[PDB]
Amino acid sequence: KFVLKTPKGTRDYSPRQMAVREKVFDVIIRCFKRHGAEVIDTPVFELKETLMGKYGEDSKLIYDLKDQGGELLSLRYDLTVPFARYLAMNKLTNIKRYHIAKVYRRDNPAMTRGRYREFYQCDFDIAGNFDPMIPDAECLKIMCEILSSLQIGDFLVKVNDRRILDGMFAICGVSDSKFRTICSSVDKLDKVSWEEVKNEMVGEKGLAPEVADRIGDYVQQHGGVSLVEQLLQDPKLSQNKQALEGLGDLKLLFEYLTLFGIDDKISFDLSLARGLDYYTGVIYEAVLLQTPAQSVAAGGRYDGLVGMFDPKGRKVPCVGLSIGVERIFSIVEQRLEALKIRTTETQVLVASAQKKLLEERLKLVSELWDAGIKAELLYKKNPKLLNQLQYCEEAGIPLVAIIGEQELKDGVIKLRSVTSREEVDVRREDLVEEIKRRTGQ
Amino acid sequence: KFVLKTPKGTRDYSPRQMAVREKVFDVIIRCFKRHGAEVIDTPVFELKETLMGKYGEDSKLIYDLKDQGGELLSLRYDLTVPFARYLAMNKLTNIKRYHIAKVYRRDNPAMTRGRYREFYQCDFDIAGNFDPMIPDAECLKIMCEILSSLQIGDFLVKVNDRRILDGMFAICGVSDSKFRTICSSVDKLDKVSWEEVKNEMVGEKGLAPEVADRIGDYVQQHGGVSLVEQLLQDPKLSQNKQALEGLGDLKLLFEYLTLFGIDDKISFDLSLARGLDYYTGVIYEAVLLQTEPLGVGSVAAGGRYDGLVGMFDPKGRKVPCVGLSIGVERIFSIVEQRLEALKIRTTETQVLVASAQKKLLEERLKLVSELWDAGIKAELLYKKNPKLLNQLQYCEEAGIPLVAIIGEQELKDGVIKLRSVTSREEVDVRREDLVEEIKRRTGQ
Ligand SMILES: N[C@@H](Cc1c[nH]c[nH+]1)C(=O)O
Ligand SMILES: N[C@@H](Cc1c[nH]c[nH+]1)C(=O)O
Repeated sequence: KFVLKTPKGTRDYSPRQMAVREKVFDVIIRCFKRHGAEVIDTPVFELKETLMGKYGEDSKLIYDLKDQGGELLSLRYDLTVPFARYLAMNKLTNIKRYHIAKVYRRDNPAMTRGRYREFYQCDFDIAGNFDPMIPDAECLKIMCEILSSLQIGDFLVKVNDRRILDGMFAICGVSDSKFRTICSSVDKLDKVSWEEVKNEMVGEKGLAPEVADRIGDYVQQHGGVSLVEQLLQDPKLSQNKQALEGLGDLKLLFEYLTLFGIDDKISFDLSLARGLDYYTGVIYEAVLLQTPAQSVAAGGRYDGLVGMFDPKGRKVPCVGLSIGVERIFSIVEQRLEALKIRTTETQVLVASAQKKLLEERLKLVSELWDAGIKAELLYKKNPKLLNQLQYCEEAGIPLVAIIGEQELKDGVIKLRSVTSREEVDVRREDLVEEIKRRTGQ
Repeated sequence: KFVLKTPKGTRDYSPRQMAVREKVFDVIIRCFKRHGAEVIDTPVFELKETLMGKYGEDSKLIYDLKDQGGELLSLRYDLTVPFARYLAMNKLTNIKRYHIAKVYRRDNPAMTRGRYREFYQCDFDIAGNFDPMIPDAECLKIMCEILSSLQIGDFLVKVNDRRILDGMFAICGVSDSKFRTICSSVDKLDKVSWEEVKNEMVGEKGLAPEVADRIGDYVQQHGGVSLVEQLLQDPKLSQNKQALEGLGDLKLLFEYLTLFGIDDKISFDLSLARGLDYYTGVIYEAVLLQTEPLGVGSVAAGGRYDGLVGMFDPKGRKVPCVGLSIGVERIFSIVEQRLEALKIRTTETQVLVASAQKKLLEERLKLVSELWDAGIKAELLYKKNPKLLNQLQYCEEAGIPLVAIIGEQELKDGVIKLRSVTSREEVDVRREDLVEEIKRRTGQ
């Protein structure tokens, strides 16, 4: 019952999958850099106490390391808490960073295909005291740039504010003590019925039926900027100062989103409440829409988190986003299967048909390596030429440099195109340039 | 008091440290690709049983995950054992891959500076049944290409074979019982004197003086190919078949190393024995030399390990493998110290959209978004009415070369004042031309 296997909910990345990974990360990183972000990295684990008391009910899904006599450690559940720890530890107030790394969650979803316990997040976060809603709006612009550039079909970004959500709960009659647990039930509305949620709130979490009904009247609503204006003219909700400020900030957000040319991509949705306790202002999730045949990014503002870490409680406003690339890898692979990607970049194979020429091949391949050319040879004393061409056909190697007794005497090499099969004599001094000229370089 | 802290022996990477990291990895990866390697990645943990019984006495330094009801898991101690597992699980016999990732070891060294429990390894490994010593020789070529290209001073690569080493103890009269404990004492010769080791073998590990002396006659020796020929003509050692084969393979190795133009960088050193149990043929460590040069400590290592995939395969089928790993943690310090000797940026922003007047935030957001859409790397200060002086100071510190200044009159006229942060010269530029003009000034 030892079996060769990766741990439950984790996968290797094959060369083919790594090719796709690099392509997706390249689009994402090009965008993060375009917005002037620094990059950092943190250890894979933190102290156990670092991650406790931050996430909410999801804290039950953290991987702990064994108590081996030393410190109690835990694998990072996301990149944001480590970011807040980095800020506080270094006493920083202002930084704009991106971070691309794996995170660790003991999930148990119904779909067990793919990497559901160890998966990459691509984060971008702006920390600092700035004027209202500008960095918030930029985060939404970054999401839309990226999702558009990846070309993974049409998408929509749902938006809300935790102040609106919690103020709406107050008007409906939810006590302040239940804001987190009721907000948690509303987060399930993307997977379950309203009836199933309503029953959870009444039967299990102890709400009254009447107030759950009232929550439904708001939660079902979604639209654009006109909905914000509507709710500002709402008689009941306008009397809540908390909600009033959140709505006022979303009004400002939509002004900036329009100037960024992405107001058409945003849905103000009152059912959106994120899964994590630390959000204080805006929150958002992007979802892919279906074209006829048949969440991919998320984030928000979290102004309290660095304060929990600072010795003297000093706060540092932060807003950010994270892109879930695991779904995207499947989609991008399916696009390429629809249109043969290589997993090496070898430009040439040094080869020979005759015997007793391994030494000369090693000389030549090394010469090429020293000139920066991507070169290989078969690890054989006297390989057959047919096998050498087959190795190239399968790898996608475009050229073969063939050595023979006579060619060494003459100071040339036979250069054959793997795809056309045409062969040309090339002077050994010219070989490097000729290879570069043929392979894009 | 709650303590803000990274776990013992681990560090963050600052933006500045990441810039250095990218520079080093870029040299390394350019070389791995040049040799036609595929790339893979594996999870950070394996099953606990995957890593047990492979490394030797070092197995006592593995990080285990908590038993939380499910499987027993462990953080990877290196990249080679996961590689062997990848091969066996997928039933592969032939693959040439590189892998750059962090590894996890509960070390306790005297020096506590830096990342000593979580650190990167850059591995390259060739698996397959091939003709003798060709892939082995290529691994050594890769080490020398890389260490030269990083420009971290002069270096030397020590080389040996486990068959030579184990055959040599036998002729000196060490019982098969003690091969592991005596091999462990000889591994200390890169840090301590021969006398101190000899005293450890005699007094503490119970060896006879006469046989420890005999071990010294071999172990103290190091040189190039002539030493290999010397030992082949050795009357005692030539009678050991195991050692004879290892010497024969090193003879062949030096022939190929010469053709690769790196025979001058290799020292056949009999005092070299690596720390891991799984090596079967050649083994090697690279060490930086000081400015005979002495020897500062090791920066790359590897060898041939023909038994490891066999331990994983259900039916015991072996897959010969040879490889190397580059320890980049020492290299980061050296490369940083080189740059301190000669101001590296941590962003690539080409331009800051700016204004000196008030009521122009809207127009700045329009412009910066225009630029983003044209692929230009652009920023603005998150301020309604920022001061121009502060905007120029933000650029000076960040290394941003250009500032695009908007004013009421400039919008009317359809132009932008473009100012160079480093020269301080300002030119009017038509708004249509702005993207091209920025590109033309900041490369391409
Ligand atoms: N860390 C959050 C996303 C986020 C990034 N920045 C702010 N929020 C998550 O894991 O879903
Ligand atoms: N895994 C070895 C190095 C190695 C790579 N390939 C063969 N050996 C180490 O960490 O020391």
